[PDB]
Amino acid sequence: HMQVSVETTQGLGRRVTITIAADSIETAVKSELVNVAKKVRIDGFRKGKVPMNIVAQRYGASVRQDVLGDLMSRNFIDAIIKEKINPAGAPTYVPGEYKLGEDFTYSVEFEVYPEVEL
Amino acid sequence: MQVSVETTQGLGRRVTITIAADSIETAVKSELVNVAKKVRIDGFRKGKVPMNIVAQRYGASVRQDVLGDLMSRNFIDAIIKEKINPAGAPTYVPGEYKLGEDFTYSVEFEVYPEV
Amino acid sequence: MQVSVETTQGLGRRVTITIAADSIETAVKSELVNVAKKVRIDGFRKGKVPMNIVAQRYGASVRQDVLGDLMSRNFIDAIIKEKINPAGAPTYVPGEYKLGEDFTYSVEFEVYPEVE
Repeated sequence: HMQVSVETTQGLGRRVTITIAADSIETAVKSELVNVAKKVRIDGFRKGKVPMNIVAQRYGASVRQDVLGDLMSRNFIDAIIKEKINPAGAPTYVPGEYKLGEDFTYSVEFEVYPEVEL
Repeated sequence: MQVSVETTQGLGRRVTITIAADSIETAVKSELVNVAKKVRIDGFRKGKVPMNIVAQRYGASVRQDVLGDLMSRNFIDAIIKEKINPAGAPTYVPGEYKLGEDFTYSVEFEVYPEV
Repeated sequence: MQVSVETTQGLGRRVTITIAADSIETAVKSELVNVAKKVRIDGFRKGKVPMNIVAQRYGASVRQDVLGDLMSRNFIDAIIKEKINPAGAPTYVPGEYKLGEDFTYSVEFEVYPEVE
């Protein structure tokens, strides 16, 4: 399951629209934050033992951004493999609005390769 | 409790206090949990809002309120232990706050004359 | 808790909140009861100091403590209900406090700009 929509725009053009579930995002942000916690040190303790509420407060927004970008990319690649879509050149990511704690939808626009003619 | 009491200057007095970082985190966590029970997020109903979300959005605000609450509570706990009390409005002189670190501050005020 | 939210200028916002007089009195009385439990002074065993003495000595400090606490909790409750998110740390602007009366104060801060 993923929630993917394919569209034909014009000519060799296509558009893939994907919605990432809020819980998938939260799970990703969670593990990324624990990895980031391993890198932070604060006088009062030894590196890596910083309280999660502190790491989330300070790095949550940046990490949430990183994760969104990463998930958009990974889900797109999985989508074209499953849908057997062959992009030509570099695709363009068209992100939707992101609402904290909610599902996230975006589109990816690109041209595909025409059938190899010999 | 780590308290320091300077004394005298025409009844004037100064109490410097240092709050444990852990004490700070416990208050913050409790407040954030309260917040997670009140926040409503569209499409989400499975229990309280995740803490990473709450800490990110409400962390700075909740932590500032918790620092003010603790400065006050600890000053009171301090004077109760030092068997003394202010005569006028106390002046809070905060030190630098460093995320996740012990916090130190001072409180200046006067006491009623005795013999 | 009466709440009024308004724009000042640009991303600046002001939330004005009024705290009921008895919400304050109830909180003050409760904290005074807990302070009495901790106090051992003026010849009395711990927790047995007459309330008139506890009030005369720590009433003012308790009042200050409770007001600050109520201002914070009421602000947070307010931004949650109004669904407005401060970009940084909020600035409190208290009104004048009249013992036994309602208390109105304002909180100023900026919101994040629209992503657009």
